Amino acid sequence: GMTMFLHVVMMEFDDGIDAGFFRTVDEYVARMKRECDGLLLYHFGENVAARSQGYTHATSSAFVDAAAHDAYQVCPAHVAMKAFMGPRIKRVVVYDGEVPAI
Amino acid sequence: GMTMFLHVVMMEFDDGIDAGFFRTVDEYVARMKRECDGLLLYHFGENVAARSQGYTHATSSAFVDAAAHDAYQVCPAHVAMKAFMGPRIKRVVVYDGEVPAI
Ligand SMILES: [Cl-]
Repeated sequence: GMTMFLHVVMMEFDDGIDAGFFRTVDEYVARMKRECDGLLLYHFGENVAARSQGYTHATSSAFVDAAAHDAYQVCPAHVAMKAFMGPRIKRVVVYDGEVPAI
Repeated sequence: GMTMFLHVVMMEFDDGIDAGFFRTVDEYVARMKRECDGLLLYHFGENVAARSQGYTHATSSAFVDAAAHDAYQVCPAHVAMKAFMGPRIKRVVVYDGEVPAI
């Protein structure tokens, strides 16, 4: 298709998180492309920008379209990840939008 | 390559921006896409996320690798783009990261 839907979730976590937290997140990340439809990209990692503003990590994702991102809401890997990460997240900021493919 | 460098700049603009501001943005961006190398994606658009935190627009971009993003930072047409937009930007936050290629 000529476009895709980008969804980027920037996050600042509690200071208590450990390597274990990230190990479990990565396990949810792994389930995601297996389990959700229309997912082109799905990654969780460290923010290396200078002007990160305290947001140290992000989930970055691209879907074939906004409807695939809508369905991702009940993707069980995602419902589960959200429930897992939620209590440890201090702040988030999100960018969603349609962008050219590639 | 297996990975690409993602670069997302979220922005809120000043209340007093002029009527054709976004068209001028698009002009600088177009000139920049003509002149600067190693871009896999570059889009300036509206942020449609509910959790936008008031960051109404973003630039989203992907480069072949970190070196290509490094060359873009110093691309004269990119520098010009920043000189125009900077004074109209009220708030900015940035995500950079290496992510799986699409
Ligand atoms: Cl203006």
